[PDB]
Amino acid sequence: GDSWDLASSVGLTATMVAAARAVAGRAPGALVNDQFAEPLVRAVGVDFFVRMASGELDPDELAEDEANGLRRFADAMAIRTHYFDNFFLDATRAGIRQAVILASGLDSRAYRLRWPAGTIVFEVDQPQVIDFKTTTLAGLGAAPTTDRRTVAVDLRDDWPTALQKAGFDNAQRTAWIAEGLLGYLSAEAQDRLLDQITAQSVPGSQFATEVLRDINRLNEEELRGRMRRLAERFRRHGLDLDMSGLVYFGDRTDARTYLADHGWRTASASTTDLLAEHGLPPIDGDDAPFGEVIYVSAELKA
Ligand SMILES: [Mg+2]
Ligand SMILES: [Mg+2]
Repeated sequence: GDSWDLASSVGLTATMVAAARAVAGRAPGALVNDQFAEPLVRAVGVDFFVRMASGELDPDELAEDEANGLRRFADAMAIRTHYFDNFFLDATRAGIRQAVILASGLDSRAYRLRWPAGTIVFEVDQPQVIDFKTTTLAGLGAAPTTDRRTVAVDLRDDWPTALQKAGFDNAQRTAWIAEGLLGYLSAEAQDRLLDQITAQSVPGSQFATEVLRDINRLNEEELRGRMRRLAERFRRHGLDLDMSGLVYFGDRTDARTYLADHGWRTASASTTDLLAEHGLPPIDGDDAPFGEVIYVSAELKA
C-alpha cells in the first residue's frame, strides 16, 4: 500500500531469478546469457538484486556458504533458462507459430530468441508487471523479435477470455510455458491452470513446466531448514525473503499424472541429469532449498 509505481508490483522472486540469470550469463562457457536480465533488475530498483545482477556483489568476497549458494543458484538458472529457451526453439522448428508465456514476469524471450516470421507470442501476467516490462524494454530501445501481445490478467482471473480477445487462435498448435510457477500454486490452482491450458490446446500443442517433486510433508522440516538458513543469508544483505511461506507442502496430483489423464505425453528431465549433461556441479542437500526440480515437456495427443 505504501508504493504505487510499476516496479513495486514486481515480485521479489521474479527479481531474484532474473538477477541469477544475469550472474549466470557472465560465466565463461555460459549455456545462455539473458542480456535483458541485468537492465530489468536495475529498473526494478531493489538494491540487493541490482548489486547481485551487476556483479557489484562479488561471490569471491562473500562467505563460503553465500558464495556457493549464489553460484549453485546461477547454475540452476542456467539449466532452467536453457531448458525453456530450447523448448520454444524446438516447438517453432516443428512448425508451431503460437506461443504463450504464463506469468511472464521478467522473461525476455520475446526480445532475445529467434522466432520465425508469423509467430505470435502471447504473455500473460498481472497488469502492473506486464506494463513494467513492456515500458522498461521500450525505453532501453530493445524491440521485440516477434509479434508480441500482452494479456494483462492475473492467472487467478479469466485470462483465457482475455487471451482470445488478444487474437489467440485455439484451432492451431500452441507452445505454452509455466516457468517458476507450479510450486507456488495450491493443488486446486495447479489443476485449474492445467485444465485451462488443455481446453485451449489442439493435438500437437506442447507445454513445458517444472515438478518440485520433493516439496511434500515427508521433506517439509528439512526443506524449511534450508529455507530458514537461506533467509538468514538474505537478511545479512538487507533482503527479507522467507521462501517457506510461498510453497505448498500439501498433497496434490503430480502434474505429470494430471497431464497424462488429459491426453498429454510427458518427458521428465531432472536437474541432476541436466547438470551432469552440461558439466556443472551437482545441486543437492543444502544447496537445493526446493529439493530436486524436474523439468517437464508435454505434447497433447490426438
Ligand atoms: Mg554448505
Ligand atoms: Mg498421491
